[PDB]
Amino acid sequence: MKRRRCGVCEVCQQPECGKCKACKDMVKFGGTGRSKQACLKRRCPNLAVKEADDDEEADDDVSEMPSPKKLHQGKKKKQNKDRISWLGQPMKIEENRTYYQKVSIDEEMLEVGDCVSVIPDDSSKPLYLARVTALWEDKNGQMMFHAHWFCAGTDTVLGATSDPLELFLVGECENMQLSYIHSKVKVIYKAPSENWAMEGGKTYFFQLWYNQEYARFESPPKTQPTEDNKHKFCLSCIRLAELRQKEMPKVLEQIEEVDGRVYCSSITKNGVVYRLGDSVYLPPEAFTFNIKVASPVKRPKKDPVNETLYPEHYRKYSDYIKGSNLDAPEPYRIGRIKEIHCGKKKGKVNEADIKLRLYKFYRPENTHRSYNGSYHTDINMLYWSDEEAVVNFSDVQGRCTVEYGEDLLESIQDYSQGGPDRFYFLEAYNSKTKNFEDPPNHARSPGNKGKGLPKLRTLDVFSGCGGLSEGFHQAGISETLWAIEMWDPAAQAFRLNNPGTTVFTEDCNVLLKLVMAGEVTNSLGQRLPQKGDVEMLCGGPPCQGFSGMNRFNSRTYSKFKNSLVVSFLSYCDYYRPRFFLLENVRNFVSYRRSMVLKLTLRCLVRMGYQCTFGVLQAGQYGVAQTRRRAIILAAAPGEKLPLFPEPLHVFAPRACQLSVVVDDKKFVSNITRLSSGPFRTITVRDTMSDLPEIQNGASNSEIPYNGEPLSWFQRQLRGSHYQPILRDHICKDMSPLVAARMRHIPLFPGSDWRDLPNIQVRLGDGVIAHKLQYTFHDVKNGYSSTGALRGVCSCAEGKACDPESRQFSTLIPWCLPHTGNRHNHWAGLYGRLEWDGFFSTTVTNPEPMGKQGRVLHPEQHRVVSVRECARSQGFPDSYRFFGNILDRHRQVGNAVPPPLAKAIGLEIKLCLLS
DNA sequence: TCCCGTGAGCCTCCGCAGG
DNA sequence: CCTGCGGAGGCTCACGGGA
Ligand SMILES: Nc1ncnc2c1ncn2[C@@H]1O[C@H](CSCC[C@H](N)C(=O)O)[C@@H](O)[C@H]1O
Ligand SMILES: [Zn+2]
Ligand SMILES: [Zn+2]
Ligand SMILES: [Zn+2]
Ligand SMILES: [Zn+2]
Repeated sequence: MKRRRCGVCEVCQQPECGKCKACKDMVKFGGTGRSKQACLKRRCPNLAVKEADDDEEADDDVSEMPSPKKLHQGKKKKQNKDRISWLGQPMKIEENRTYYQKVSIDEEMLEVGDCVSVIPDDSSKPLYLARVTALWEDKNGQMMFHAHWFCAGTDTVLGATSDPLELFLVGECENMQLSYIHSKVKVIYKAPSENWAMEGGKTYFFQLWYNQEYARFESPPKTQPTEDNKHKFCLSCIRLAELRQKEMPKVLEQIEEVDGRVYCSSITKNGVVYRLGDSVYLPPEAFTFNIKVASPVKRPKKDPVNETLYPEHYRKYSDYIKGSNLDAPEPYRIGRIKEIHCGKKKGKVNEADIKLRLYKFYRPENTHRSYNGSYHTDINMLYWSDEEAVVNFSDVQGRCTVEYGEDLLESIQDYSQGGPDRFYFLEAYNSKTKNFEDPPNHARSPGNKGKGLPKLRTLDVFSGCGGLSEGFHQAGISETLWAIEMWDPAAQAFRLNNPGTTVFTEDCNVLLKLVMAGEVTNSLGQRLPQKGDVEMLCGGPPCQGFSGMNRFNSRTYSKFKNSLVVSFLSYCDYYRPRFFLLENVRNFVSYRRSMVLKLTLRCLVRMGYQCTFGVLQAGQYGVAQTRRRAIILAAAPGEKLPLFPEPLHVFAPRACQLSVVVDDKKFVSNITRLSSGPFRTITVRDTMSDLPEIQNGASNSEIPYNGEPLSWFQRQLRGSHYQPILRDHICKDMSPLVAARMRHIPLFPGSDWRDLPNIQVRLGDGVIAHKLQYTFHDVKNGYSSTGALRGVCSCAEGKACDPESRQFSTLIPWCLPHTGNRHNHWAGLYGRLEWDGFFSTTVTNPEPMGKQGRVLHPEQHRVVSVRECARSQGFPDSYRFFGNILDRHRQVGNAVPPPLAKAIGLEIKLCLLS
């Protein structure tokens, strides 16, 4: 695969001279041009594959309504039927109605189980189609039936790409006078073959069930008739029934009655069961803290920045600071349920009025110590208080576990790592004496005195260095036996981290065409994967080939049929894994007006897979980086389609638009934690504060950790086993000019190129970087506060660009103010990360002047080291990379953050323990 | 009436041949 | 060294609807 040049670096930007043997031989310079080489001074050191594409926040507010019910639009054209007679004897007689099985309508016979068409109010709409689930005459002498609605492909995400003859069962059903029926249409159920896995290479039919709100296609439910519903069995009804019984609060144990308030010991809601002494997740507003908090003082008056020293500082119009947790919500409040008591209504217990007497729990950042006092603490560690509060059981977000430190029968770390939602506390807090005594005898569970599953054979395609696999492995559901990675450094790094797996360094296409042609091994004698071998197929196909937003055309769609994603599906089609995971950039879901997404789903469903899609933000799963990825899940017919993970960390609301619009329809994932979460957001401080200080160019690929972990995050990434060596703490050697610039960016949050001094600097190069000169008037931007010009080209005056107007070796890059107006003032370029913020999407090659160019260390005068990047993703420091400093950066930036891959991994685990 | 996004087609120069 | 060539990725400009 052929590499190329970056557009950003100081090398590239330098224009052509005409002094070279090549510059002299160029066609434009009159040369024959047989040379075909660039300027000698324009050989970009950063030369590497820019076979990548950043993703913009293209989605709007999505301030729009959830999808209304499909067939639930009422308005159904009633027909006129002359004669409607029952047939045979009644199946069953109830108190209020009488059920039959057969009915004849205008000489036409129908039966329960038959499928009928119906006519919609609107003429445009395609006929409704449904299954008759019961027949009966009512008290009012009316002859009725119950319809279980189908749903046409075109009504789903699939849209027009659906097979016209395909319908999908849906959770919608209503009652109707038989006379609404138009015709009876035949509908076949295309169930999966006995040998489904092995088949790689004019009637209405259905195979799957469609959840509109979540865009999930799943295998028809297995629920079975009871004694009471045999004569009238409808899946849509039961589904809804079981939903409600789960959704609504009930109660399981009552202790006593008192003062018109029954006291309870055990209540349930939404599938979770709460008992006295259990702990609970609540919203931030559920209760305040009885701790005197002094409202901070209004910031001092800042002396107007010198416009002549900081010309381009005006361009910093008040703007949302990129990588700022000033928007971060607070995490769930936590408390221990002390008492439960419900009200009463109609002489009965009123389950809609359950309240909780709770012991407030302090998060370390909740004490007076504030954040500055919780930097080094376990994110799951709590401080007990005796401060109480009463809460409505309707506000409870979930159960969690909070255990006394010492009380635990294992290691604290063992405990935390043991399962989800596990907190612990060691001391207790006194909001009054602001002291830290230890837990009262009633917080503990009275005890003895003293003080302390088969794995899926996975085939990972476009594996890269194996971020994804790493996360899966962590979840313990996979054993990667084969990996395909066309790029040789990535492939090696993968081998380095997985001695058990066979990495094929080839184009997935030929590798596939090999095993299809009945080949057993590639030219290197590596055993090829055979049907039955692969249980899970995960991959990250690049879509750079056709990453377009406009509509498909003739030969643009051809570029697709030959894409890598289509190869991925040919793998899925051939191997027929139990599971299938495609991960991509967030934009995967809207490329080509979402034909990419629609077409892949269409493919999966064609094969007969259960499948869904969603967008996830990595920050929410334990990483100090903005990273939204699209995700497709698929599951063999016999399986359970997994769900999406539930956010673990609170994260900036702007970085979290997870909803997606396809054909003006709004889809979301099962994700419930919209804003808050169990844990605090991970910061740049949390990420890389323990790292030694390094200079620009630091190439030492082995240095010691001069210090211990200073973060929960770090203790997780460095493990507990003694390891004194710090690998890959190395950053790119930036031009002396660029190094000077980085030195002159302030340290405060919000710093970037716009904060640069317009001064003259003697570099450690001998060359001198000059002042930039403003010799044109900028009609849009006006004047300095002192009437100084702000334009650097004839184009700032509306006139045509003068090429001689360009300026070189200047501290403020001439090109920036030159285009800043039409590009948002390049917010972020030469920008520094901030200790309390987060990485903008980790990049494959750190350029202060690339598009995603906020990449300077918070304090040190340099770009971020390879480790700092590996750290902004989820890589354990143990994880090994391979190649020159550039190769490594690219591998890190390309990879799925293990924390995210793990989160998904665990969701899949739940489908094997089914 | 324009504006935004092209994407077919010309422009560039990377990786490697072979003298 | 050098000479030079394929071929693929980039950048351009005329052209199409989306409203
Ligand atoms: N034609 C091809 N065949 C095999 N691999 C390819 C390929 N084209 C690109 N790739 C590789 O596919 C990878 C996609 S980035 C995905 C990385 C991976 N999911 C992780 O978590 O680490 C890149 O590393 C790229 O080198
Ligand atoms: Zn460059
Ligand atoms: Zn030159
Ligand atoms: Zn029903
Ligand atoms: Zn200009």
